Amino acid sequence: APSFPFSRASGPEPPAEFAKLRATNPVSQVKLFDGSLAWLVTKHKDVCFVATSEKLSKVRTRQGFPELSASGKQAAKAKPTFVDMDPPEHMHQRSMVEPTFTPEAVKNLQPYIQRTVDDLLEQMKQKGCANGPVDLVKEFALPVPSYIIYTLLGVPFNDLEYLTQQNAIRTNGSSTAREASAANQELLDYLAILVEQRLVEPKDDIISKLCTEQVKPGNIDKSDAVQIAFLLLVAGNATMVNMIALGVATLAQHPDQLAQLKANPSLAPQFVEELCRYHTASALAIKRTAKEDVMIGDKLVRANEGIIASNQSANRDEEVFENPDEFNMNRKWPPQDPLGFGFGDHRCIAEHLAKAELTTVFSTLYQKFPDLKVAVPLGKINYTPLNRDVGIVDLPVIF
Ligand code: HEM
Repeated sequence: APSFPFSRASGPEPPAEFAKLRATNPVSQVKLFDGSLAWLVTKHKDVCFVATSEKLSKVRTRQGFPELSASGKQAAKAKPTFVDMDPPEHMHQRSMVEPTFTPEAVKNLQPYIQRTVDDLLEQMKQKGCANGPVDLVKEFALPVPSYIIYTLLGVPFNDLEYLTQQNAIRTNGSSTAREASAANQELLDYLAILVEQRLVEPKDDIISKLCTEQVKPGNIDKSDAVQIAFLLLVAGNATMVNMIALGVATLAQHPDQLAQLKANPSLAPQFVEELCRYHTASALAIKRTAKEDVMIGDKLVRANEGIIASNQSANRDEEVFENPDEFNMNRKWPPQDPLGFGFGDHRCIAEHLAKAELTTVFSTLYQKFPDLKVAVPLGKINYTPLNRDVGIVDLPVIF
């Protein structure tokens, strides 16, 4: 059994194994870092089954849960938030924070999202690139989602830049473990203080809603509110940063489609849909353990065996998406959902917010900067390490 996670085939490409497995052995065994074996599911239909089957569990203290690193094994010891819960606990806690992320709420947020993107683009304009390229990640891709989610949680404007840097340190590939865990403690300590404050004078933010509607009535306590706030911050932020940078790089690689977007900004939604299919930047979140024996394809998965469902592989499934390895914002979409945000009950709570941010970015960026160019040869783009989720570490641009 091959070791898993697989390495990406190159900078922007998925692991090459997935295409072979889809064709010859779609439900197969892989070897995890601790020697244990898990089942790997690669076809769109089977990923959807894994994501919805009531016979499978996300509870991480169940025998066989497929942890992919040693830190995940110890993170499994902590008290769980709703990301690691089964029904009915899952929606009991998820419903406490879902109101901010509904399509209606995200529609109401659109002026603020547009203003945030406009402000940061104008700052980058004023900085200029008269002395060399600027890093689009540091200058724009990182603060756009960070400022938004921090503002939704309740962080005051003056604290945004420091906390944005701390969160980036958490996941930066060149941070030592000491730097990353210090940054992590920094975020937890700040959130605990913000919870104490909003308990005393609530404002109009997510943390205040939790304090008023759940902590004070006693449905959760203040340490749960901290954990839920932290999850909403760290679950999707680095992914958003990567999707923004990957979109710019992808457009630089497909000049004809960038030209269409420049001439019709209203194609931004369709570009975003294809971006989230093609670049599946969170590919290791759909993990389960079997509560009972379960059959998937021609394989029997025994109770207490672990399953990993690759939504990355499913988004390249030739049986669902015609020419899946071509980037084509003008593709015709089949009835089946792309799985960039997962599927079923656990499907990304922030799907609508994430798409609205991405759509705002790509309907605006090239109207503001019509001559935006990646400043290094496209073959020299600094992608994340091949053993990680696809992403871009830095992206020098001129404009
Ligand atoms: C392009 C950006 C993003 C992508 C591609 C993405 C992708 C995903 C995926 C694949 C999952 C697993 C869903 C499943 O188990 O079926 C997920 C879950 C989740 N994501 Fe996102 N995400 C993004 C942005 C965000 C943001 C901005 C936030 C928070 C504000 C967020 C918070 C969460 C949470 C809390 C979950 C757990 C949902 C649950 O188990 O109920 N994500 N996301």
